[PDB]
Amino acid sequence: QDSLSFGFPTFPSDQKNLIFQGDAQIKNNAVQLTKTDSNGNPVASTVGRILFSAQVHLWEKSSSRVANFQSQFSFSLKSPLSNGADGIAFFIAPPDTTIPSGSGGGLLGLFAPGTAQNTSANQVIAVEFDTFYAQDSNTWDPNYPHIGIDVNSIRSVKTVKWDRRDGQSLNVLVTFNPSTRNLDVVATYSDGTRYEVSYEVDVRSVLPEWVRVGFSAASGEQYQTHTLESWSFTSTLLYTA
Amino acid sequence: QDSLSFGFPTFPSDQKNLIFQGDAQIKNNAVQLTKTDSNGNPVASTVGRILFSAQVHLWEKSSSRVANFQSQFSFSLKSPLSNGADGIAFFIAPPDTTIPSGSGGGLLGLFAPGTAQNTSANQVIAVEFDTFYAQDSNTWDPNYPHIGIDVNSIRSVKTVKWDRRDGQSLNVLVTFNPSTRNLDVVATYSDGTRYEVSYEVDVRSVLPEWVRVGFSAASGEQYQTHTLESWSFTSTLLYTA
Ligand SMILES: OC[C@H]1O[C@H](O[C@H]2[C@H](O)[C@H](O)CO[C@]2(O)CO)[C@H](O)[C@@H](O)[C@@H]1O
Ligand SMILES: OC[C@H]1O[C@](O)(CO)[C@@H](O[C@H]2O[C@H](CO)[C@@H](O)[C@H](O)[C@H]2O)[C@@H]1O
Ligand SMILES: [Ca+2]
Ligand SMILES: [Ca+2]
Ligand SMILES: [Mn+2]
Ligand SMILES: [Mn+2]
Repeated sequence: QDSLSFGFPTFPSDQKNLIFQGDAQIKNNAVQLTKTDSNGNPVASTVGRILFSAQVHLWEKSSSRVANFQSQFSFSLKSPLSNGADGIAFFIAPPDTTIPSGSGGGLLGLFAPGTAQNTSANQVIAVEFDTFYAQDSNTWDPNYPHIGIDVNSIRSVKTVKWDRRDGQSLNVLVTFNPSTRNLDVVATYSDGTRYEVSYEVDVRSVLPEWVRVGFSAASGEQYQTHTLESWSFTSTLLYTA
Repeated sequence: QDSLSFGFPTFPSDQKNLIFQGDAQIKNNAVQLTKTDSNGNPVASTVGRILFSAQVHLWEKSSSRVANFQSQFSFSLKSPLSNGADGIAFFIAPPDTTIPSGSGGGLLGLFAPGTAQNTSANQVIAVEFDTFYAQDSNTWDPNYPHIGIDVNSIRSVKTVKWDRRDGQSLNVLVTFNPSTRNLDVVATYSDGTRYEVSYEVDVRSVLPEWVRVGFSAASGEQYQTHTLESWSFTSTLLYTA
């Protein structure tokens, strides 16, 4: 299809079009990307991801068209600790993507350790909400919580300082304009606190024509819940300037 | 997802979200539901169907909601014979639906001979564009080409006279309104000739919560091509009393 859209105001338990990988599962009409115990508390060493089953036509070589897409979603992070880790990410990748070996912790379940910072060895665009930055294990991170745009590398090509708020839902809008090639990210807490970051990227030279979109989260030795509460996505192929 | 939408202005051969069954396949940016030879001429004894891979959430028992959906599509039929057969149909059935054994010809690849008219043995709603009505074989049809609403049976619960026009595209709009439970069909030719038929049906007593949507067509001894040219679909769960 030239255009595709779907909306999940909430996440009832009987899903049919979601691919669950790792420890992701539905609980209380929301997706718990990372594992939790009996009483609902976050645990260490856990990775989880979800992907919508239908493939998205990001760009078409023959018509020379590129998709204009928009992803809106909201998540909350909760942890008994004040050092919640490691973060959640919205990503776009080849249709057959799977959790790479040893991609837990700071790799957010998106990259393999050996190639985490090798751009020519990956095919993924992700918007990360990173809450852990210890310079010993996450040597690639700026020294503070942040929102980052990741293009084939765990080391963001662009970031903005971010504030983690326990149990507070963050509303996020991600838009890609094929006409300007700008990937814009706008995140806001209910009180109006706003965060913005954008980067120019030619999705055609990064990803195949058909892809899958989803979310990933992980927790290494430090933990927190990564709760996806709602998600809408729309994509339309367009002839650009 | 509560809402799902997709549009195929055309059908490039590079498809990922379509489920092809029988002889259905892409040729010339269009879906040829029934088999055609090297020259593109229709052949006898062929059945074919396509289904969008993503399941549509038609209704939700818990929330007491029922989907509002619209399907807009266009097709053309062509045959050197004076009695091209057998017809094309847009249908809605359970997710695991497959072509029934012996469902060729007049059964449109939708029903098995043994229960083609047993409304308790089937789960399918279809809008058929039936061009073959020979009273000796298709005993269940009115004696003329017609558009029919099929609810669990090849014997339409409602039919209206229709004109078959070789090589001319018919634009069809099929909508369902959960508040009135009206399934409306409006079809037009490029010259303004209009056909419309409506029927009240509670989809919850006929189909399961999750379904797949698609098209089916078949040719028995008589034949014609059944070319699906474009298709857009959308559905949203809504509250009903
Ligand atoms: O495709 C038309 C029609 O073809 C078959 O019906 C034939 C009978 O099998 C018999 O040979 C007498 O002639 C027909 O009625 C017409 O050719 C299929 O059996 C039908 O299902 C189909 O509608
Ligand atoms: O003593 C090293 C030990 O402590 C960290 O640097 C911080 O807890 C550890 O790194 C692990 O845990 C991090 C937080 O969850 C995660 O980001 C790392 O990926 C993971 O290796 C290191 O194990
Ligand atoms: Ca980190
Ligand atoms: Ca017939
Ligand atoms: Mn980071
Ligand atoms: Mn009929």
